[PDB]
Formats: sequence, C-alpha cells, structure tokens
Amino acid sequence: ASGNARIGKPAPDFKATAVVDGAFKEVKLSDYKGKYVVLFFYPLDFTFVCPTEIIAFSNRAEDFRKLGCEVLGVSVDSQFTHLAWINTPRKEGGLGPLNIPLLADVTRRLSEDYGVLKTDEGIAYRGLFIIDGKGVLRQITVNDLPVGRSVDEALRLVQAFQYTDEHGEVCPAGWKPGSDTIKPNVDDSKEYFSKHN
Amino acid sequence: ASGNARIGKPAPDFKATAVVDGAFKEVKLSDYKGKYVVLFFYPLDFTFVCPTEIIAFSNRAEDFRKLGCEVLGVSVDSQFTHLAWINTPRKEGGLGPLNIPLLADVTRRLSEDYGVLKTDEGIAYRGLFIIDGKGVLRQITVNDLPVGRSVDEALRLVQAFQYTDEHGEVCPAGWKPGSDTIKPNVDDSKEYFSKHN
Amino acid sequence: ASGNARIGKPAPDFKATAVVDGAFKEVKLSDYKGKYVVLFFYPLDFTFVCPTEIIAFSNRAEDFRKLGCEVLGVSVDSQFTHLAWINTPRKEGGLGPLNIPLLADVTRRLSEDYGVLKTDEGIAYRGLFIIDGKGVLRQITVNDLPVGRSVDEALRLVQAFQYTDEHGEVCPAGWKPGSDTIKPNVDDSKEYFSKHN
Amino acid sequence: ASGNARIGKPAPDFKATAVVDGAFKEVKLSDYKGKYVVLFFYPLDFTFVCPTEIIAFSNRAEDFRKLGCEVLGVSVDSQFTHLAWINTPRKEGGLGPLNIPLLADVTRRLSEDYGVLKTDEGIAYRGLFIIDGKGVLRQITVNDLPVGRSVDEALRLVQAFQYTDEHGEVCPAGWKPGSDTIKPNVDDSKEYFSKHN
Amino acid sequence: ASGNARIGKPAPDFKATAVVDGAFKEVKLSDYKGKYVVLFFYPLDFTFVCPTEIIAFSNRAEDFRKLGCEVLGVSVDSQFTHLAWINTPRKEGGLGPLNIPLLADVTRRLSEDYGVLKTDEGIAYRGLFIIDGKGVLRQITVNDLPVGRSVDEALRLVQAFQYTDEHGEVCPAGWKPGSDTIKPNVDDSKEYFSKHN
Amino acid sequence: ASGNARIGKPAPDFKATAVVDGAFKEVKLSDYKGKYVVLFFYPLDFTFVCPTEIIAFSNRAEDFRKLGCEVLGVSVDSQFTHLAWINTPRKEGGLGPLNIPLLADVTRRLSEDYGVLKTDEGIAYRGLFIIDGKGVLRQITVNDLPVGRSVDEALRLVQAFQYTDEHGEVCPAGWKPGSDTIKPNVDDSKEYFSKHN
Amino acid sequence: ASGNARIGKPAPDFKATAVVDGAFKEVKLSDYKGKYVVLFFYPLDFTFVCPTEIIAFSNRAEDFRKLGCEVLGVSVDSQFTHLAWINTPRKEGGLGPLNIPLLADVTRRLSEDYGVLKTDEGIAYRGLFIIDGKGVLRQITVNDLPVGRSVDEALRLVQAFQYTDEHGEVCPAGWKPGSDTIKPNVDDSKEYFSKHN
Amino acid sequence: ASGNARIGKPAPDFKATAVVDGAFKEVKLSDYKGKYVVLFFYPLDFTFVCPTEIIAFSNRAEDFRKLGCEVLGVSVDSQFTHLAWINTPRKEGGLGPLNIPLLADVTRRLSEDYGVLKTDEGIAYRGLFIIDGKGVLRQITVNDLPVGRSVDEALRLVQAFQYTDEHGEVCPAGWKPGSDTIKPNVDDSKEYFSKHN
Amino acid sequence: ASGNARIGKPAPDFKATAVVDGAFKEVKLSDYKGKYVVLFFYPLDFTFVCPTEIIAFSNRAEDFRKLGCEVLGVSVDSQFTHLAWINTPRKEGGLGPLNIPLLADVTRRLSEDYGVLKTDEGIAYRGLFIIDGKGVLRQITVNDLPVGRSVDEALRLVQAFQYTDEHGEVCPAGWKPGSDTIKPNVDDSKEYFSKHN
Amino acid sequence: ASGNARIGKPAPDFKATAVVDGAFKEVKLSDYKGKYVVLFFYPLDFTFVCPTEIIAFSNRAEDFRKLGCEVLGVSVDSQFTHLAWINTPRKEGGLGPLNIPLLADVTRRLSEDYGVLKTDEGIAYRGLFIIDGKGVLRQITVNDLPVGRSVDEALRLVQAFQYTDEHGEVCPAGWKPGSDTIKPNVDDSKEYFSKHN
Repeated sequence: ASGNARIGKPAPDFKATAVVDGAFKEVKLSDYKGKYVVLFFYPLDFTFVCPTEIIAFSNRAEDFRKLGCEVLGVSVDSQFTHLAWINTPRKEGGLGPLNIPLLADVTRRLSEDYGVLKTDEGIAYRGLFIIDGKGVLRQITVNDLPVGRSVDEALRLVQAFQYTDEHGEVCPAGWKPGSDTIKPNVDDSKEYFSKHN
Repeated sequence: ASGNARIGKPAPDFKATAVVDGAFKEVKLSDYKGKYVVLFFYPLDFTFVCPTEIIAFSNRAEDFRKLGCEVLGVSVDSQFTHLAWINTPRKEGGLGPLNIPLLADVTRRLSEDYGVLKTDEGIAYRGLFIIDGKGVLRQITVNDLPVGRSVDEALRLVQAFQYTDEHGEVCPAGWKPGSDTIKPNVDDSKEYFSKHN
Repeated sequence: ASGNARIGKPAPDFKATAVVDGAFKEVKLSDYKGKYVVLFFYPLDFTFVCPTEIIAFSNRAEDFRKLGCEVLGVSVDSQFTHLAWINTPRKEGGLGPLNIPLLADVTRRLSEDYGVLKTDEGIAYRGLFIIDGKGVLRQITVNDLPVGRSVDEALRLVQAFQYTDEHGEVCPAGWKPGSDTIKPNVDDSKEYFSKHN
Repeated sequence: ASGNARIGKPAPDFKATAVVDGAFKEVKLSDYKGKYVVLFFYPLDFTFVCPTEIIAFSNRAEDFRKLGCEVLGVSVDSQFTHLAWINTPRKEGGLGPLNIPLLADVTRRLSEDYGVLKTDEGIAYRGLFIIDGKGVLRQITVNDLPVGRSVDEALRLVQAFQYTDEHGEVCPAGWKPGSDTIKPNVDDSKEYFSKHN
Repeated sequence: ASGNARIGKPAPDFKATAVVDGAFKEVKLSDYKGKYVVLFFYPLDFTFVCPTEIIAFSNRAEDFRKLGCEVLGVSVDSQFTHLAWINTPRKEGGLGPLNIPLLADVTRRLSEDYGVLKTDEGIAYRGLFIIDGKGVLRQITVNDLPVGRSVDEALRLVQAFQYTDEHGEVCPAGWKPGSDTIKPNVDDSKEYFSKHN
Repeated sequence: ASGNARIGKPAPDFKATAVVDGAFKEVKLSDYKGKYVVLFFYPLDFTFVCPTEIIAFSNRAEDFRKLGCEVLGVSVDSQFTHLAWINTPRKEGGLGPLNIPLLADVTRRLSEDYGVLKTDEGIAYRGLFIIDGKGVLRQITVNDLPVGRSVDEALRLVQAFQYTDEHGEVCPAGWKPGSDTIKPNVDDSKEYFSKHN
Repeated sequence: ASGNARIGKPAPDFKATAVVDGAFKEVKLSDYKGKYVVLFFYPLDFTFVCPTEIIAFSNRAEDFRKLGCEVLGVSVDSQFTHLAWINTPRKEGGLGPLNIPLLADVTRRLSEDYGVLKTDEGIAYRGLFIIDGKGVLRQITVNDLPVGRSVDEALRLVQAFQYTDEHGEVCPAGWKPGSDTIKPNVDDSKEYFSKHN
Repeated sequence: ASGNARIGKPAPDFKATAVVDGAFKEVKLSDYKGKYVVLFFYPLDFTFVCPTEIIAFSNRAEDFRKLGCEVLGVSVDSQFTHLAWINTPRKEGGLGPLNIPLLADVTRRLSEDYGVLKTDEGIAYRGLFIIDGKGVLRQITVNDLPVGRSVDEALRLVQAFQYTDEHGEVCPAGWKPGSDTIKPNVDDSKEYFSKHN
Repeated sequence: ASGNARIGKPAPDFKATAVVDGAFKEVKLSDYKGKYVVLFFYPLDFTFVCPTEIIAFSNRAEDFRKLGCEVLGVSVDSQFTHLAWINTPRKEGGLGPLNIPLLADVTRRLSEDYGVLKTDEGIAYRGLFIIDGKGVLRQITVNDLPVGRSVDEALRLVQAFQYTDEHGEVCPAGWKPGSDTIKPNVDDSKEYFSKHN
Repeated sequence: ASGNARIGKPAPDFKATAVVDGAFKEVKLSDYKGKYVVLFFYPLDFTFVCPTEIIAFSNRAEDFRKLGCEVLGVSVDSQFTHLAWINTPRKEGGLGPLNIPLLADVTRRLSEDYGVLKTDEGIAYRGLFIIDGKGVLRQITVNDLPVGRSVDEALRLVQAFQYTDEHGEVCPAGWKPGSDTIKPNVDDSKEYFSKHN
C-alpha cells in the first residue's frame, strides 16, 4: 500500500504520453493486459543515479520481454525533456537510444496515485512496482534518492511471481530459477522442510 | 509512503514484546539509535515462506551487525507462539534457535503504522523497512504473500545507504561494495559518465 | 450486552477458519441453527489457564452434544498456531487431540463483535456466550484473565435455558436437572414458596 | 464490558438508598474499599426467580463476609417496595428478614451504568459483577430473565480472584479452594503440565 | 404544557399494564373514547400522601363514573408491587381493595410523555390530567410531593368542563353545579355582570 | 414542568409594568422574597371568565396577605388596557378597583417563561403558580379557557404548602387547616393509618 | 424592505380578526385583490398619538375608498380591547364609532412579517404600508413612537402610485393630482425639463 | 426595519466622497453629531424623478439648516458622474449648481447598510432616513421607483421630531408647527382629547 | 486565472444593458457565438485614462470587425451615465459618438464574474479579455489604474489567436501578420529554428 | 486576480533554484526590492513558442536593466533541464547562452501562487507579471498556449508604470515615452482633452 497502490488489488490505472523509439506515443496500463509490467519511477531527467537505472533497465529489457514482461520508466519530466535526454550521448550523462518507453508524468497524477511523490520537491522517489498479467499489484520497492535499485532483483521477483502463479507453490527467501519451492499446506510442506534441514 | 511510514521522515516508532535469546523482552526503536535497522514483517508463524526468511536473516544476522545494522522480525503472532515455533525443530517446519529478535505485534499497531496489514486476513504482508542510525526511513520493500524476499539485496541496500551517508556520493543501479559511485553535481559526474559509457 | 452481543437478540453471526479433527474447516455460527452453542473466547495459545479450559470443555464435549449443544472455542491465534498447539502433547502444555472446533479470530472481528477484546493487548478476555437454537443470546460470562471458568456451570446454564424454553416455568437460583422450578404467576408460584419456606 | 462496566478498569461508581436491617441507609461503592463486592442486579420485587436469588445470597452472606466480600442486591424498585417485600414472609413469596443490603435504583442510573437495563421493560437483567478491593471489575455474569444464577459459582469466583491477587498464580478451569494452581510463566508452568497429564 | 401534554391538544397516548379488580390487564387511552378521564400520577407505592389520594379517588370512583368519567392512577412501580399494596390492609398503610385501575409505568414512558418525572429521583410528581371525551387535554394540576390534591376540586373541574362542552356558556371562578354562568359575547354577558355587582 | 417553570426549582424570575392602586408601577418576582406568591395568568382583558377570576382574587386578597402570600394577576394586555378595564364598573363587565397588582405581559416573556402561551392565539392559558418564600415553584394549575379556577383551592394549597414547610409533616388528600397530617417515615406514619382506618 | 416586506415584491399575506362597524370579522389580504391597501400599524390601544391617527384615517376613509383603496389599522391589542376603545367616546380619549377595520395582531405575526415590532416592548412601531391591487408592496413609512403620520401624505402617495400604474409616466417630487409628470425615457423627458426650468 | 438600519437604534455609520460646491470632499456621519440629518438615497444620476427630488431638496436646504438639520443626497454613482450631472443645466435634465452634498456610494456599502438596494438592478430605492443629533434613526420613508418623495413632509417630520425631543410631549397625526401636542400620560392627555372632540 | 474567468474554459456568460449607437439595447455573450470578442472593463465614466482607451477602441472598431471580432467596453456606471458621457464632446473629456457598445455593469456581476473588481472602491480594474468564436477565453490582460492598455497589442493578439486557430502553427514572441510561425512538433519545428538562428 | 496574485497588492512571494550565467543559484523576490521585475511563466522547456519568448527577453534584457527592471523566466521544469536546454544550440531548438535567470518550479508552487497552472497538463500558461520596486503587482498578462507575448509591449508597460510612479500623472491608451500624459483631476485634465479634439 502506497498512495492508491495496494498489494493484491488492481494496480492504479494510468495513461501517459511516452517516448517510444524516439517518437511520442500514448501508453496505458490496459495495453499490457496478459503481460507482467515493471513500472519504475525516478526523480529527474538529466541527473545522476537516474540515467544509470534507466540504462540498466534498457540493457535488460530483452530479458524481461522473454518472460512476457514489459518495463516502463516514468518521471515528472515532460516527453520533450525525455527526448532531449535520449538524444544526449551516454558519455555526456545522457541516455542515448533506449529499448523501453519513458513516460511523462507532468500532472504528477501517476506519482500521486502510486504514492511516491516527494512532496517538498515535487519529484518521485525511486519507486518500482511489479504488476501481473491480470493487472494486480504484487510488489512494491521504494528507495530514497541516493541509492539505485537492482535490475537483477526486479528480474528475480518477476520470475518468482510467475513461478508461483503457474505452479501453485511458494518461493522461499532468495529463490532463483532451479531453487526448491514449497507446497503451501501443512503436510506437503514437510517434503521441503525435511530436505533443507 | 506506507501507512505512517514515509521515506525521508522518522520511521514510525514501535515498542513490542519480543523473543530474544529464548526469553521475552521489550524491544523499541529508540534502542537502535546510532545503528541501522532492517525491520521485516511477515504474515504468520507456523507457515511456509515465513520460516525460510526468518532463518535466512538469523543465519546472516552477524553480517549485518558487523556493519552496525540490527535485524528485527515481526508478525501479529504472540511471543508465546513465537517461542513455541523457535522450540520446534527446523526439519518439522520450526525456526530452531534464532540470532535475531522476533517481535509480537498482537495489537496490530506496528503492522498498521507501517501500512502492511492485509485487512481481510489481519496478517502483515512481507514488508521490509530499512531505517538509518538517525531513525529515518530509507527503503521500503513489500512482497505479496507467495514470494520471499532476498537477504542479499537487504544487505546490498544497507551497505549502499551507509556508503552514501558517509561519502556524499550516490550509488548507481546495481552498486555493490567496491563499485564506482557518482558525485552528484553536473560537472563532477562527468567523470563517471565518460568512464562507464 | 457485550459489544454487539445483546441478550434476547440474535447473536452476532460469524465465520472463521477452525481446526476440526486436525484439519482446517470453515465454521459459521449460522451453521448451528437448531442447536444450542457455547461460544468461549480465550486470550492466547500456548499459555496457562487457557489449555486447562480448552481441555476441560473438550473432555466434556459429548455431555453438551447429548443435550443438542455444540461447544466452540476461539482466540485471536491463527489456525496454524492452533494446529501446532493441538500437535503438542498435554504433558508439555499442549492440547493434544481435541474434541471441539478451535476457531481462529486473526482479524479480531469476532472478538470485537462479542465485546471481549482487551484492547491494550489485542487479545480476548475469558468471555463465554450461551446461544439457543434460534441463534438468540441467552447468557454472558466474562472473567478477567487470571481465573478459569467452570464447565459444570456452563452445562448447568445450558440445561436451565433448555428447560425454561421447553416448560412454562422458571429456574430458581442454583437450579440443576431434578430441582424444583417455579410457575411464574402470582397464584401458581405459591406451590414453590410453600415448600421452600 | 457492560455499559460503562469494563473488566480490568474501575467499576462504575454508585450511590443509592438501600434497605439495611429493616431501615433505610445510603450505600456507596467507596464504602467497600479494601473489600471484594458481589453486586447483583435483578429485575423486579414481588416476582419469582428473584426472591430465590436474594434469599440464597442472604442465607450465604456470612460465607462471603468471612472472605472480606460484601454482597449487595439491586433492582429498580424503591426502598419502600423492598421494605414491604422484606416484611412479607418467605412462604408467601416474600423475602423475610435479610442479611444483605437491597439497593433501590429508582433513577435507573446503576442499571444504565452497568449496562443491564432491559430497555423495552425498564428493568435490569440478571447481571452480577465481582469487584475487588481496589474497586476494579473482575467478572461479569449476565443471565436472561428465566434462569437464576448460582451462589456457589459466585463464591468460587470470589475465592479464585482473591487467591490469584494474593499469590500471583492463576486458577485453572474449575478451580476450588485446595485445588492446584499454575505459575504463569513458561519456565515454572511446565511442572504443572507434566504432573497433571 | 407539560412534556408532550398540551392543553387544547390531544392528550399523549398511553398504554400500560394495570391492576384491575385484583388481576393484571392492559389499559390504553383509546379504550376511553367518548368518556372523560382523570389520569393521576403519584410518586411511589408504600408511601404516605400516596395511599390517601388513591383511596380518596377509589372511594369516590362512582361519582366520576356517573358523569361518564373514568379515574386512573399511575406510578412507576410495577403491577406486582401495586397488587402487593392492594393486598395490604389500609390500617397498615395499604390500599385494600380498589375501585380504580392502578397503572404501572416501569419504563417511565407515561411519566415522560406527561412531563411529570422528577428526574433526580425517577418518580412522578403529583400530576393530575383531565382529558375530555374527544381525547383532548383540558386541565393540568401538578403538586410538589408533600401536599395531596383534592378529589372535590377534580370533580368540580370535570363537571365544569362537561357543562361548558354541552351549553357553550363559560364557568366563572369557583363555579359549582347550580352556579351562574356567562354567555361569552359582549351583550349577553351583561345578564351576569349586572346581577353580581 | 411548564415552559421554564419546574416544580422544585426557582420560579422563572420576572419584571413587569403593572397597574397598582390605579397607577403604573414596576413589579418583580424578587420583590416578594420571604413571602408566598400566587401568580395567575389569564388570557384577555374585556372578556368573560377573566373578570370573575380577577375580582374573586382581589376581593379575597387579604385572605392571602394574612398568610404572608401576595397574589399577582397577569395577561398579555398592556397596562393602559388594564387601567381602562379597572376604570370600567363591574356591573358593565369591568374590574372596578382592585386590591392586587395586574401585570402587563406585552412582550409575552412571562407567558413564555411559564409555558402557558396558547401559541395560535398569542394569549395565556389559565395557569396559576404557587411560589414559596424561597422563590421555589411548588404547584402548577392550568385550565383550558372556558372554565375558571378556584380561589378556595388556591388558598387550601397555599395553607398546605406553608404547613408542610413549617411542621415537616405531609398533607393527605383534601387536607384543610385542622385536618390530620402524616409524619413521613414508615414507623411514625402508622399513627395516621391506624387512626383513619 | 422591512421584515418580510420588500418593495416591488408581493406584500406578506395576512389574516386577522378585526372590529368592523362594532362587530368581529375576519379580514385577509386576499379580500382586497384589485384594490389598493393602506395598512397602518400602531403601538397600543388606549394611548396618545394612536387615537389621533386612527381617527384621522377613519375620518378620511371614504376619500381612499373613492379611489379603490381600503385603509386598515392594526395593533397587537385584541379585538375585545379594540371594541372597548371604540366604545369609549373620542372626547375621553377613545375611538368612538369607526369607519375603518381595526385588526388584532395578538400573535404578533403581522408585526413580525412587516418588520415593525419594537422587540424590547412587544408593540408595533408606526409603520404604514401601501400595497397595490396586484398585492405588490409599493411604499414603506415608519415613524418612531412620539410622532404621528400624515393622512394627506398617504393619500398623495396612493394617488401617485395609481397614476404611474395607469399612465406609465413617473411622478416628480411633491406631485399632487393635476401636477405635471415625466415620460421616463431620455428623449421624451426633455419636454418636462425644458418647461420646468 | 431596513438592512442594519432600525428605528430607535443608532443609524448605521457611514463615510463617502461627496460633491460639495462643485468639488470633492469626504463626508462622514460623525461630522453631524449634534445635528439632525435627512439622508436620502436615490437610484440613478441622469434619470427622471431623480433630478426633481435632488433639486427640490437643494432649493429648500436652508429651511432645514435653520433647524440645525443637514440634508444629504446619495446614489451608487461616482463623484465624477455627480459632478458631470451638476455641470449639466436643469433645462437639459441636469442638476445645475447644488446647495446640498451629493454622496457617492460606489461600493454600495451605504445602500446595503440602510437596506435600500434593489438587488436585481444594483441601485438604491427611494429611501429617506431621519437621524437625530444623538445619531439615532427616527424615521424611515421608502418609495418604489416611479413616485417621488415630498420635501414638505420631510420638513414636517424633522420639525415634529425636534419638537418632541425638546418638550417631552407627543405629536398628533398631521401635526405642523403651531398645532397642539399631547402630554403622554392618562391624566394630562384629557385636556387635549376634550378640546379636539 | 480571474474570478470565474479561466483561460481554456468558456468565458463567464453575461447579459447587460448597453448604449449602442446612442440608444439602449441588451447585449449578451451568446449573441457573439462564431465571432471573437474583445471585452474590456474600465473603472469609471467621466475620468481620465478611460475616455482615451474607449476612444482608441472606438476609432479602431472596424479593424476588429473585419476579422469577425466585436469590441465591447464595460464599466459599473449606468447606461444613463454612459449616454451622458457619449453626449459630451471629446474636447471636454467626453466620448462623442461611439462605434462600439458600452455596457453598464450596475449590479457588478460582470466585474465579479471576470474577477476584476477593485473591492475597496467598487470599480473594475483595467481588465481586457479575448474570447474566441466557441466562447472560450484565450487571453487576459489586467492593468492597474494609472496605465492605459494598447489597442495595437489587442489587435495583434486577436490576429494571432485567429491564425493559430486556423493553421497547424503557433505564433512566436512578437508575431504579426506576415511573420514566421513554427509547426508545433519536434521534427517540423526545425524548419523555423534553423532559419532563425 | 490570479491565484494569490492581485493587482495593487504585494506580489505573491517566491523562492526558486534558477540557472544564472550557466550555474545554479537561489533566487527570491526580495532580492529585487527597489527594482521593477518582469516575471514570465512559460509551459515547457524543449518546446516551440517557448524558446522564442525566452530568447526575445534575453536579447532585450539590457533594455529592461537600463530602466532598473529585472526580467525572470520560470517553468515547472527542473534546473537540470534548464541547463541542458541552455546547453543546446539555438538552431536545434535550444536556448543558447542566456542573459536572464531561468527559474525552476518543480513543486508547482510558483505557478499555483500566480494562478497560472493549466491543471489538466500540469504546466504553466503564458503568465507575465510586472511587479514594482515596492513588491506590488501592477500588471497581469496571460496568454493561452499557442500565442507568444510581446517584449515590446512588456517594455512599454514597465516604462508607463515607472513614469506614472514618478510624475503622478496617468498614461493614456497606447502611450510610449514622449507621448502626452494626464494630470488626474477634473480641472487639470482639460488641457489634455482640448489639445486632442
């Protein structure tokens, strides 16, 4: 529970202008029905931790796409500012060409609905949200401004939520593909407990 | 923004009876002034994902303490249920002896203040909070019920927040001890961008 | 009148997950229409007075069932904690095999509806409620925490309310099956008064 | 919790004119500081269950007084009505000479404060309250109108509350003077459980 | 103007259990349509002025009944107390056999509706109400507790209101049957005024 | 219970211009401290029952003054209308000379405070109030318009209240100077009941 | 604008008992539809300026009626007081026979609706109101108590309003029948202005 | 009865820019302490009845000034419009040179305070107010728009109020200087009534 | 940003009496559907900056009319004052014959709806509003009192809004008919940017 | 009237991070005491009309500075975006080097305080505000998005307000330095009007 965002309930609906392959396009949550979505907010264009997180997610976008998961970034900056930043070379602090949409949240509606607006600055905190194929919010990750998130951890979480959805077993702490899972009932769970201890 | 918990503001205060070293004792946020705290809520004692997270954090508890970070677990279960679970062998689904405090939130006040109560069941979601030594909340991680968290990522985040506290530099996506950081100003950050791209 | 539970009015309905014969089952008050119900709340699993009350009601459960009365115990603990307690031998402070349903009130709504939640601890007081076959509350018994109730007195009261429901007479102080009763009108009551004085 | 009457809190204060040894006197709860009090409400003078409870408590009044416990009966009838009833022989449905005070709640303030007023009739339910020497409410017992209470059970409860106050042990289900008690801590209660099972 | 009672408006409707001819019976204002009603409230059974007023009205009940007027007495005492008082000899302060219904007002509804409750004692003041055959209130007489009313004045008033109802002349101060009346219009009233001065 | 007028509490204070011995004078309730007051309201000057009451009280003013009781009459009419009616011979339907003050309630404040206004006509009902020497209301008498009050009954009631104030005995129904009274306690009242029955 | 009386809006409806040629008659505003009404309030019957205004208006009533205007006087005094004053010779300060209805505003509804009550005394100020044949208020004249109005000015105003109603020209300051008027439009008004200056 | 203006209460205080002798000046009500004031509102400059009233008052200004009474005109028009109108010849509908201040009420505060705004047009009705030397409102005259006031009647009213102020006698209907007045008391007014009837 | 007036929303509707070609006519915003409107407020008739702005717009009225734009002036003065001002020669501070409507806002409703009232004076600030043919507000210009607006700038703005309405182009700073414009999209904007720098 | 912005009142205070001579600096309104300020909001960096207004004001900044007027631009974009745009060549749609401060309003506080936010897009309309040396708001110009403002007109207005401040004369419509002004009083304004007509 962050703003209108609640784990286990339909993620707050959104619609925004975004920069997609160097052009402007409308992006909305209902477009991703049947797909997982990683939605990540960041405070500001033309800053420091920011480009490193956007570039990391862009570099791994294909890994998420192989899981039927779309990655979307969003800040309060306009789509014109985003495009300027994509048109700035990475060596100069820019983003260069990107493989993920960058959404504009100029009214702050998306940030307010997801509960990540840092009100004394008017910018979003590093809030990352994982939404399943039914549009349900499954995970919330929010960091204060000085520390970047982990793309590997986001990937692990998407893999774990898909695993539990598809198999009806739960994922222990630190689960990664290949790791044992637990059948969530008193008697069937003893198979895990007896083997891991 | 989780219940009364807000990034960048004093973490909601808490006071509870906990099981510490096999005995009951009161634990409160003011006991940890000067140290980082990793407060992780979990839904129910005697369940499935739950013991795996608790044991993983207990097994790594000294790794956090060497950084001046204390790990505390909490559920709505009482201290008598917790002790009973601790006195249940790990191969039977128990916790065994533990190296971390296990707090009882029988009134649900801690769960309500941290905005993690799953209202229709009266149990906390998998909410993990990172609090600095000044008592300020720096990170929020909340997972839906079927998927466990990562102790490696909690440790990465505590390290990163401590690093930025002491150096005034910011940590890029994926940062781990030893990785490059950025100086957060337009001119000085050029050193990172030219090197990394 | 305790919370929403008022003598002479339908008892607050509920539904809960319970442990019944070692497995989980949904129990609803509205399921016992036609039978008397002794609903007894107790504060916490794995404590002291508590097992003695649960075991004493379990041991006498068939005496109540022979009268068409079902006994239900409830605490705020989960059904997993109840099962673990039932799985603990009586010699170790456990319940051992149980002959009555043990309900979980994890949301505290049953305790709040019956007005027995000790608010500052989040646990129920020792409140016992006698509900007739019409679902109507007939008796309220609430003890502070250090003192157990009496199963013999609960049985006496169920017998007395059944007797008065069935005959046109009222039950004097200390009535038990076979004791004299009184016909409640000025002239017919003299039969009783003539013999006791 | 009944009206303003809540377990573990100061019982609602009261003041009323009473019939005491055939004369009128004011009785107030503060008159009994340092003593236990059994306060029992009943619906109506010159009725049927009513005299059987009042006489049973008057006949056993010394059994309570030997323990430092005073018994007080109360109904909405005036002290003039109570006195006419005391002046009516027991064989005629009267009370005869009485060994306990009979309080008149003509304003209905005591019934309302103790939450036992049966609103559609303006008479009190059969509510009995055990109050300790510090003025704290310890037990609530309320019967619907056709069934009398038990003087033996009230006496057992007073004894038990007094025993736990004095020794700091707790009273199992069905405890009676002479019965074993439990020390309420996880270490010292183990011997109780092992030796009784 | 007393509670809901207003001169010239329909008397407040009432319904109550009463002692009539030694037995219990329901009495309600609508039973008396077409008849005058003298409704007299009194504070308490088994007291001092009270029996003198009840007996005086009872003794003269047929005098009112010859005028088509019914007299009803009412207090907050129950019907069981009223019957006990009727069954007590007058020499001992009792009422003896009664020739008027004695209504019970245990909920205090009638006293509240007629505005005569002495709220600091919960008992009715000495309020007497004269209601005509149309069900309209014609007269209010309320005495403080230490002074009894006059049955002779109640009768004079009933006669006077019935006289003015039938003839349309008005009754001067002190009128009694046989006395001069006034034709209420400027010219016709001189008959009276010239004669008397 | 009349407007702000309540038996047993200080009568509503009042100040009014009155006609006193053919001249205008200010009269206030407070002026009568230490004496009884009979305050009688009447609907309208130049009407029919009205002069008969005013004349009846004026003719007998000394009967009340010898008792330390003042009589005051009041209507909503002005002092000029009162004076015109005093200056009209009695044989013509006038008041002639008077021995009591006749108050003007042109604002209707007195009539409102005593709760006797007939709202749809703006005139007072025939309300008479007996106020003692301490300023406390003791008796309320209100007649509908067509029937006059009784000076004899007002005098009987003044005598009675004075006797009960002085002797601390209570007056039975119909009491008149010389009648037996009752000592208001259970034992001493037997003297009256055995004497009169 | 006075109370509910607003110039240019429907005059507040009224209905009252009046004295008309020595008898009592109901008078209501709807009886004057199609006619002008001069409604004049005055403070009190049997006073000083008052008789002079009522007499001045009655003496000239036919001058108004010849124009289709009715004159009505009103005070808070009753119809009996009004008839007493009409029955008092003009030479003794009375009204003598009258040629205009005198309305009784005993409930004060008329004076309150017209906003003329001197609230500290309960009497109307000298407010005079001119209502046209459509029931619309056209003129408000209010004098403090010591100064009487002018019948000549009231007549002038009725004549001027009737003139403007019929001709759609406006009446200059001081206009009297026969005086020049102005066509209220810029061009046509020049005929008045050039000829008068 | 007008906005904040009420007879017998201090006239609403005011201040405004006025045109005085063809120049602008501040005028405030406190300037006239000790003097009578005739304050007349009018709807609009450059209209039809309006100039005729202003000119009538201006032409007679010295008749009022000789009595210690100042005449003030006011509309919602500005002082610039007032001066333009003053600078327009009377033959063309102007005012010509003026001998009384003309107050500008551009904020409409004066008109709202005196209750004369015709709210749907934003202009004042023809309201004239007579204020004495103590600043008390004594007279209210309000005409609908089509009919002008009377300067002669305004002068008669000022003379009458001043006469009554100085002599303590009251002015009959139609009084003019030289006319008889009445001493307002029952005995001293008889001479006036006998002489005039 | 002005009262009810918001850029991008329907301009506040209005209806007013105006002077049009020396005569009075009602003017309303709905008469101008399909045409631009320049609505300009000014503080007071017969003042200083004001005629210069009114005359400037009047002289240039056909420059706006040829674009399908109507110019409307408005002040709080009445239409009578407007016309008097139009009838005063320009040489004396007048407006002379005008070629644009001059609206009267005597109720102040237009000035309040457009948020231009200077409340402590009751006059409008120098607010000019440009409304398109759809009735939408496009431009707000408001000056403090000492400084006149610019007719040339109002015309340039009207031209620019009409230009951008009809072409897929926006107007740079300082644009006039014939000047360069920019196509508002990233790629197409380059024609302007490379041509101008 | 715009948000908190009101002509004649203190301009809404502001404080912001700006870009000044290619670096970040704190800018606040109080820094400009004694100087005129032209504050101009614009919707979005990296857009179309936007650069043309910022460049025009920048190119003419010394024209303003020579009058002691400072020009400041503001948008909701961050100072990092502003720097980036300044660092973009003009031929590619950038700002190039700038001679005026560019303020960031990322919380939207300035835009909301000046009432210029287009709420559905979260960007400021083209609002320009002229604040004098005393901090008072003198002028408001707001354009819808597609049309730029005029630096020539902005300069005319600053010049006009400074002149009126300094000479106490007023500036006619269309005034430019060298044009005739008006002494704002009825008599001295005549020289201006006689000369032009």
